[PDB]
Amino acid sequence: MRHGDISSSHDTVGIAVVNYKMPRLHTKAEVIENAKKIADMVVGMKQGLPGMDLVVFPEYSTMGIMYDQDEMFATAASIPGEETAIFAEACKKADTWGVFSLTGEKHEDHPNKAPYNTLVLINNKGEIVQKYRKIIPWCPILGWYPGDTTYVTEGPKGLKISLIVCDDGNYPEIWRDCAMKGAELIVRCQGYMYPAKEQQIMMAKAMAWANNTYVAVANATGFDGVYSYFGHSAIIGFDGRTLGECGTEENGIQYAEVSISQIRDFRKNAQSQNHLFKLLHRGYTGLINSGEGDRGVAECPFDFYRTWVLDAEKARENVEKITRSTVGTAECPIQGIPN
Amino acid sequence: MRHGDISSSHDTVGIAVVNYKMPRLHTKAEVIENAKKIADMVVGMKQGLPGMDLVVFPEYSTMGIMYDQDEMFATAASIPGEETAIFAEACKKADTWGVFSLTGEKHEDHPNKAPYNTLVLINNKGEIVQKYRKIIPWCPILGWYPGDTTYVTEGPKGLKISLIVCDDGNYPEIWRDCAMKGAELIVRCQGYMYPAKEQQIMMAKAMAWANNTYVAVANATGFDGVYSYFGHSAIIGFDGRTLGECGTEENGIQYAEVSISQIRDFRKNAQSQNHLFKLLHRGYTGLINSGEGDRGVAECPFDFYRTWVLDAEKARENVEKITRSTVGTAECPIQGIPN
Amino acid sequence: MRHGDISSSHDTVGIAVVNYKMPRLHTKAEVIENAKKIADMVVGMKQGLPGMDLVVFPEYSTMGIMYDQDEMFATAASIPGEETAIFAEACKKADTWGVFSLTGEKHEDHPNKAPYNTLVLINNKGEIVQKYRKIIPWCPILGWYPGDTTYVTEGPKGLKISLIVCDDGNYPEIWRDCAMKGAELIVRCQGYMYPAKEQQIMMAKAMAWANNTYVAVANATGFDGVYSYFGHSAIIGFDGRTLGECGTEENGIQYAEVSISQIRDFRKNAQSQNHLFKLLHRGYTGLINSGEGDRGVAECPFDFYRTWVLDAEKARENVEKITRSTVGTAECPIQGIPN
Amino acid sequence: MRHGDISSSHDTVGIAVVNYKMPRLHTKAEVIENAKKIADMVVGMKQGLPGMDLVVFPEYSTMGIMYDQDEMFATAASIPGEETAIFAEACKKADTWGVFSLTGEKHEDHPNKAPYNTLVLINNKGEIVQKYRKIIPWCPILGWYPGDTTYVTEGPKGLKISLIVCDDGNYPEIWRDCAMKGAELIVRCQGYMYPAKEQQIMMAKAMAWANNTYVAVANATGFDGVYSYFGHSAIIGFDGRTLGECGTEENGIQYAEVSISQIRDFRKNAQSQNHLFKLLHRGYTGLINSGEGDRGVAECPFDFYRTWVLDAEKARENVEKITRSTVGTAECPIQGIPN
Amino acid sequence: MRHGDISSSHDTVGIAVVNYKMPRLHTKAEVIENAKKIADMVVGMKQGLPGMDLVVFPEYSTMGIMYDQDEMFATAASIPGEETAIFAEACKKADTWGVFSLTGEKHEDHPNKAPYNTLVLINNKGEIVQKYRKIIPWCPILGWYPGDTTYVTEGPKGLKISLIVCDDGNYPEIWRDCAMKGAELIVRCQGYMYPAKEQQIMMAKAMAWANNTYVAVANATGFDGVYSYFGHSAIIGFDGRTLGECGTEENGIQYAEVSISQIRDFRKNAQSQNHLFKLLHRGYTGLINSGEGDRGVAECPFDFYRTWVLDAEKARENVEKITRSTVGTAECPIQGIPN
Amino acid sequence: MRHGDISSSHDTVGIAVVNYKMPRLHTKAEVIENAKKIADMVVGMKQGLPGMDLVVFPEYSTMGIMYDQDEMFATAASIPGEETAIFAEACKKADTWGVFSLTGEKHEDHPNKAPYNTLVLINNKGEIVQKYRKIIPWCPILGWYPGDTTYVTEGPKGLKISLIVCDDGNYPEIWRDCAMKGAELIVRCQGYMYPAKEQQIMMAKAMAWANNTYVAVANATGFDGVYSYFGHSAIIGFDGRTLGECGTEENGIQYAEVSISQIRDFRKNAQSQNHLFKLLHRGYTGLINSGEGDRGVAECPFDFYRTWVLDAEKARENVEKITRSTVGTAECPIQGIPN
Ligand SMILES: [Cl-]
Ligand SMILES: [Cl-]
Ligand SMILES: [Cl-]
Ligand SMILES: [Cl-]
Ligand SMILES: [Cl-]
Ligand SMILES: [Cl-]
Repeated sequence: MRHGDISSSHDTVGIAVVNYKMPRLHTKAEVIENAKKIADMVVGMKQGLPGMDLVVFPEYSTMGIMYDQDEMFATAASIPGEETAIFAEACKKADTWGVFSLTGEKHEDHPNKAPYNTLVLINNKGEIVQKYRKIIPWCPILGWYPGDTTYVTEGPKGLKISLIVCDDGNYPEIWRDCAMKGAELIVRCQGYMYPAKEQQIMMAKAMAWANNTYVAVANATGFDGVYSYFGHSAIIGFDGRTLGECGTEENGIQYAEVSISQIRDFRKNAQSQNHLFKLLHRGYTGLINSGEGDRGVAECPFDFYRTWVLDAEKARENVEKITRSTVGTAECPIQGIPN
Repeated sequence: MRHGDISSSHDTVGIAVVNYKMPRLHTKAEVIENAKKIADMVVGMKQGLPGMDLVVFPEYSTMGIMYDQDEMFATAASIPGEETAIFAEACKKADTWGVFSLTGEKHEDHPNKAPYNTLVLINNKGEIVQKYRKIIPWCPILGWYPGDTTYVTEGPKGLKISLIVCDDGNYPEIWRDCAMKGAELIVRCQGYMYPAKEQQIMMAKAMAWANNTYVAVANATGFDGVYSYFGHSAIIGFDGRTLGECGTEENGIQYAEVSISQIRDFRKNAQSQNHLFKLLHRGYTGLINSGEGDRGVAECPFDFYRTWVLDAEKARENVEKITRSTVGTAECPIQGIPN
Repeated sequence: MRHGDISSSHDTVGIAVVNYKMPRLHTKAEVIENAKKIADMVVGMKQGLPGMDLVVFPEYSTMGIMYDQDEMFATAASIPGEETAIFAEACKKADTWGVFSLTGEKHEDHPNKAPYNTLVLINNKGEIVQKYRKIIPWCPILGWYPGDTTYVTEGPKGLKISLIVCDDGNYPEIWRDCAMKGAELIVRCQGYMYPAKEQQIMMAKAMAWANNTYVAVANATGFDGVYSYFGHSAIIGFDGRTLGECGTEENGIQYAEVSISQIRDFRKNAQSQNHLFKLLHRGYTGLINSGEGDRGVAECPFDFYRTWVLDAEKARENVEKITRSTVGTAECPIQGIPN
Repeated sequence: MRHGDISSSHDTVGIAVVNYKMPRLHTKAEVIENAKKIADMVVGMKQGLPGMDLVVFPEYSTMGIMYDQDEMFATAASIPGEETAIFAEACKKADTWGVFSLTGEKHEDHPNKAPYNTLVLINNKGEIVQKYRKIIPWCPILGWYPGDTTYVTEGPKGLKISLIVCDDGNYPEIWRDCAMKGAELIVRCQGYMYPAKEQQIMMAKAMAWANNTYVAVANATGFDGVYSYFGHSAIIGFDGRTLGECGTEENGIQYAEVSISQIRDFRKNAQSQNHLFKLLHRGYTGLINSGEGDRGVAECPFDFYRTWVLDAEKARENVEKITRSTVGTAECPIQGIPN
Repeated sequence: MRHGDISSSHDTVGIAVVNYKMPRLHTKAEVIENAKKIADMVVGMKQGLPGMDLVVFPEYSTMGIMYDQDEMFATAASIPGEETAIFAEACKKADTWGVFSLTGEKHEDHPNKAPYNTLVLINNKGEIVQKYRKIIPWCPILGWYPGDTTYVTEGPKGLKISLIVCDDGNYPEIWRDCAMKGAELIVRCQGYMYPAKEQQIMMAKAMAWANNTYVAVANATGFDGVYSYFGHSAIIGFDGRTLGECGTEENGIQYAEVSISQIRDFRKNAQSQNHLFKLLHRGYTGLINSGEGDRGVAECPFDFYRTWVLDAEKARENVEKITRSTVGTAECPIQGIPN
Repeated sequence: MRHGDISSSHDTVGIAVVNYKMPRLHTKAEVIENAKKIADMVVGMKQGLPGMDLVVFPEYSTMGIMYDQDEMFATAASIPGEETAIFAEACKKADTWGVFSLTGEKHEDHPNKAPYNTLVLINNKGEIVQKYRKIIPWCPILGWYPGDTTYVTEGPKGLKISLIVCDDGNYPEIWRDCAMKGAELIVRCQGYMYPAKEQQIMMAKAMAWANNTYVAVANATGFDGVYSYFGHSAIIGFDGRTLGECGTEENGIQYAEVSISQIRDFRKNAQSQNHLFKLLHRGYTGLINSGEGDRGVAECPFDFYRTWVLDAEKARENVEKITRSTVGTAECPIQGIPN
């Protein structure tokens, strides 16, 4: 967990995040060509950053956003596929792992159902070792099919990695779920448009802190005809302190080294702010001192989570009373979203 | 949700938070005397802040921290009790609601079990309308008995309020639980010692954002013989933007007006960042466009929460593999905490 | 007054400001083509921002700055004219109001006198409902003819709007004049070049505060051969708090919702910082308590304003004693500016 | 205009501002005693700050706020008087000028009318050379009689000084009036209570910028039984850049040197941001280039100021339509303020 | 190098810095009593911070500043002495090392020569293991005798420590000298008065960065009759990033853990920003590629340092041409300083 | 030392720094063409900035970085040469001095040895008046030959100027050396790639402060195939306060006026923070008061500098014990760098 150098050591994983300029594309050939610009960018960056072990690109960075449904279906990728092969070759040539975005990934029932929004982790041998499909799409505007699972994978030098996408990160539950599965780095790939700039920068830091985990964020830049993307790609320590952060600049890069031993030492030895530990041993000093065992309490005291797990439909109904009953609102109508 | 004025309107609740100087006390009489200084402070503040409807004091602000176990047991309060009556009279005289700290509140099995760490909400008639016992004590150092329940209560002008204490706030689950029960303001009362200053200031904003809720934080100041407390009491909008924030100054005050209609309008009409709504309707545009109903998906996709609710002991065991097996660590031993 | 979402409600006006890349143009045809890129940008933005009711572009965003006098005269627009018609069609198609820049607008005595520097407000039916000519040109460098009047117009959902241009905003008098005419949003369109970046960002916030008014600022970006423009387009609450702010990025966008009811409630019910009210009822508590009526004092106690209104030439003479007597200075001479 | 050193030169005036802890006093004797603590503080500060030429104390720093009307009348000062003599002796002994607060200053019709809220500038010979009575009292809460005039006085080393008080500074008109009378330093003495902290810090900088003038602010600290005061005393350059700023600390001090030659050079030679000059020569390049003289335009184009000067009652009536008709509001009633 | 927790591990040294309130003292007995308040504070802090291995107090924190020469001579300490014994006992009882200030330390020719300004490092057995006398006193105002040597000592867990005092830190040479002697933590103890607040906070970070070293700063707070002290005690990583920082609050505390292995790994493996290494191997890639050996260049290319070492009097003469010839200046005269 | 205006006076030097977009070039013709774009940019900027006396471009701004050794050798410049003549003509036409980058400058033994990395200062007559070759190349990645000398030259209006390059600035020694030779402005030209953004911005301010000197920094922007450059070109006062700073934007410009008389007044009259003076008169008040002369002490008390000057090889050996023995590290190997 240290920032400023271009090197990395046997204890540290050199992570680069890219403020990749959002493409405005329409055909399969254009996608392939942009895939190759990414590949070239990986190989070039490696020459300047000899310590780079992991390079991260934004959500949508391969296809752009395919606003047109037909173009969406026509460019949807197979995984593995030609785009992933282009990326795999760059990771091999540059001896780095990478995180890349396929939007869309063909549904099992393509073209009858919406594609997924997917990330892949590719290792330095070129193999796909995690495939993550976005669990919470950025509705209403965006129409991908929801995924249903998080993953943790052994990454470079053994660092445990989970991937999440953009809007997923707004929900503390997903970062918790990944850290509780043992993630040591959560990578959040986004195509995060203005308005919500200061709140997203803050949310990555607050989630790093709350879950005692390293966080890397790669966010898109530029204007694509519809949205403008605010950059601020960043790498954050497990103590919630920023390592380095880009500004809004197109094809900005940040680079930091995260220590494997530091996060393991901390998760073993921290006490007051060992949040993963504390959550499942509540009140331990109190119970010891009251003669009731030395484990604290583990039981979940939060009715919302008890209800959500037992009766998802009742949790939904409860939220609808606080918010609204239909996915759309007549005060700000959107075509194909009912109100 | 607006800051700068000392007034309040029929739509807005005037909230004051107090950077109360941490007391260093030892006897019941000293506690009573300090209770009366708080009462006087409420009545004085009301003369300068005619819009104040809710005043908030820090965790420990009535007793200080009773580091000595015997003094702890000897000063533990009854609720209702003499301290609460002193506070109630101030709220009546000043025509304000208030939030006050009793640390400890006698256990049902006093003095055989550790006291609770408790907050009360008192209305402007002087009645106790919520009593909250801290669910996650700041172990290892602090030895209160854990509570087990959150609450939502109708507050001034109908604003829905939940109370949480200090270390509770480090855990996104509790803010979620309160907002999902319908809280519109979460009040976090703390005696938050250095070191973790910048991370706690940030966590309140990030939780306001993530849960679309107003947040008020009152934190202690000064040095009490053991800890120094960093202040930065604050009131935050439901959009994650700070309304006003104190510095580290002793007996600093901040004051802001929060709109009842604004938060209700937003929870009804917001779309992209209606996080309470979205969490329980995932992928709605995707499913509509794939011919699968117009509700999105509600089911909980996060294994950690499924496990925690079904098998708390397995969740505990899983965390212990990532962290450590005993509540204490031999690398930083603490008396009465095993390792 | 809330930030983060892409929606708007019946109470809120969705405002988008654009960090539009400064064009470098020379002919009428080039102007028309760039007018059409703006039009396309409006229509695209609306697809991503369903709540947008008002879109704002920078000063000079249609023509760029015409540094060459002949090109200036040759591209000067008629209002209404072909450029305004292009904009009007976009506002209709996207169902939004907009603010656009014509620099220059032909003088009544074109081409014998310098053109105006003008803004138009176009409604969602495509009609021009306010035309504002810049009252204080950015002399010495820029050579437009000065306008002489501010305006207030009913805007989207009834929000009252006034327009001002760049250098105008450096003068607190103009923001006051607009707010005192009843403006609820002042829109400041600028092509604000480096150096003065931090002072202009601050001045918009301080004027929002001082005049209890919403402010939107759209500022240009990029380098145009002469100047570099620093962006930081922003939307600010009437309490002086930023809603959202761009960085320096080309074609950045910010978006925020401003509440109609919130600003009306405040102007009716605020007391200590009701600055519009207070300025014309000075010392009201003092006079009441001294037996002298319950209105305070309204009379203007400031000699400068009394003099400026009665004897503009004497005010000028007075300033020249404090500054200098000629428009130019021999220590930094500029061609055609005498010293 | 330079910060960091404790020295001053023949070109620079050494200014110290004091975050003076707000007193809580009740009798004339207590006032006298606190006057003497201020005097001692001046003399001590001079030993550490050999360059100090001007020392500034907050509004209310001599009496505190006399919330009780009888105590108000009983402690009201004569000017000159015993309190001023105590201050005068310190300025002589320390060879410094100073700015001190008398709240109240007996009305000409004492005790039949409310006292003024007054500042004095005392020179290094001990003579009172400016007496300023607050033009805009902080109504509703505070009940002083309004003054009606600003002043400019020759200060240390010839630096021209004007004094203003707290709430006055919220109104850009007063800073303009002072600068247009030739002020080179405006001193703002305040007892500025929370809430409005960030807006007041910003307003001093924005007024320094807008009026091309040095600004010094001394603000009170601590809690006085009613209000908490937020400090942040500061000295600001004429270019709007902070020289140095205190935090919220009790009896904090800041010290900076302001250059006499720098501000005179600037007011003579600045061009684009010579705001005092520009306001009264609008459109000069435009008129020259349109064949209409080389002076620009001086006439006041702002209807609000024309109306306020000609018909103060009509300006009042106009504001009341935008705000409210009575000084008080029934939604937040205050005793003795009608609604 | 991680912040937020109260623990420490076998790899990390728990450092606490104290914003100690500046005493205003006059006799030996008062000094002894304040020495005992420090001792009590160490022991109390240890109960809240079980990981604390090193506690740091500000310059002057034991005596205050003895402005009166006779009181200076009368309270000057012997080292070892009664004050050091009081501190030693606290370090033993709390099992911590500490850094304490003796101002003055009797000169070898006491009372015929000015005392030193001295820091001691005391280990957890109570032994004094480093004594540092300030090399660059804060002239003109302060009159201590200059020391002439820096030191590096093995500290807790083997972390190498050097001590420096206040004004010393303004000079990059001293931090370099300590790091080049092998220091891994430089501790800067200060009684750093306003004005220069933002520049000193920045200088500690910039020196941490430039010398690849951990830095801890303890600075005094409050007002002592002469000066006000601005706090902002801090602990900084070797990468220049702040771990934690106090505000201006009296008796504020910060606490952070610095890793022994992290700084050793970095000094061994960093490349682009291994500044200690690079300075003495300049141009290594260039020389290798030009066929001239693989060591780069070590020779000192800076004439100032060559001159200062060879001919200190010529270096002095050279500086006097750029600045002034006498220690005092007639434009700001100070008694006993000639001009 | 003042910011905001586009003018300059007989006392002030108008400095512009350029966030020049890093070129990606391969041949001599491409270099010449880009040289001409710089020339055009100088002439255009002058039309908008009539006060500009000095314009500064980043390191590498003429050639880009020539990553390929053959292209490096093929484009290496002669000085004077065709590129310098292109720049000289622009400085004449625009009546400005300028700072330009030649990377590489042919070695005396070209093409047998690596080129230098060089800056030139060109006056407003077009003459080269300083040529500086980088003393500390950014090894390992970059392979220029090291220079060995700093220079001070009379600049516009007599302001004394020294030039330094990028990585040089990480070493406080070089800024000291220049200021001690009499530099009043140090110009740092960089092609400073991410990661180290916040540390470099801070280092320029801290060096301005520590050496009582004006600083101008021009840094590159964009992505060049290998690195991304972070901009933040800036001009800083001698008191360490930023005048103006760019963001990350491509071809951003900042402009500020630095006063000749202000820095001379300060270096003559400052006392507590006259760091150039103090370093060579240590302990002056102490010695005077101890009867030992009125000059303080000049001798160098820092063993590292004594050793480095006397025995560079021993200084090297000493550093290698703290860091490592070879220029390369096997944990992060780089081709042609041994380990
Ligand atoms: Cl999505
Ligand atoms: Cl607790
Ligand atoms: Cl203009
Ligand atoms: Cl008042
Ligand atoms: Cl000293
Ligand atoms: Cl280099």
